[PDB]
Amino acid sequence: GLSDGEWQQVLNVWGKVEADIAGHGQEVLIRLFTGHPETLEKFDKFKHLKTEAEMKASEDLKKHGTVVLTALGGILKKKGHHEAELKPLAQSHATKHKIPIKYLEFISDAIIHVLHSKHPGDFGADAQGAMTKALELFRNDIAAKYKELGFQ
Ligand code: HEM
Repeated sequence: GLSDGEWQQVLNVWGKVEADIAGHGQEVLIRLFTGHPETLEKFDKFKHLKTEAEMKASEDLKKHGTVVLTALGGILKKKGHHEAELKPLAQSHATKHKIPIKYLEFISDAIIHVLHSKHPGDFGADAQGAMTKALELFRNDIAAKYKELGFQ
């Protein structure tokens, strides 16, 4: 649960992402894969990437970063009223992709890391607080659907 002022911070931060969605999405995925190599094994279409240079050169990885961040941005713009947008993603990630909730924690922290890396000194303490709370709400509502499905 976020206040109006917190949602305003989230959507202000998101404007930074929307100016270069593919570059942000690329770096989020590279941070996830290099920090947590077990996550790469969930992607049949990326498991061939062995080095970070290959990851950086991959146009399909940048494409997938755009897909991921476009979906997240659509959810965030709902300011918590995201049941319809979140349900299919929870269902596909539990039943088809088999993504443990831990990996959604990993990607949440990776988003925070990338924002500081690309906007150093321009991602203030209030903005980090609000973004973190928004990613926690997203993860928590996915977790409720995972529990319904019995997925661990
Ligand atoms: C911010 C969180 C994330 C968002 C918004 C997101 C969004 C999406 C979207 C929109 C798709 C395509 C449609 C679908 O299959 O439902 C997708 C596919 C996928 N997601 Fe996620 N995702 C997230 C986190 C992750 C994480 C943490 C993992 C794994 C570590 C992951 C693994 C996958 C895989 C395996 C696919 C299928 C890729 C394919 O082969 O083309 N997702 N995701």
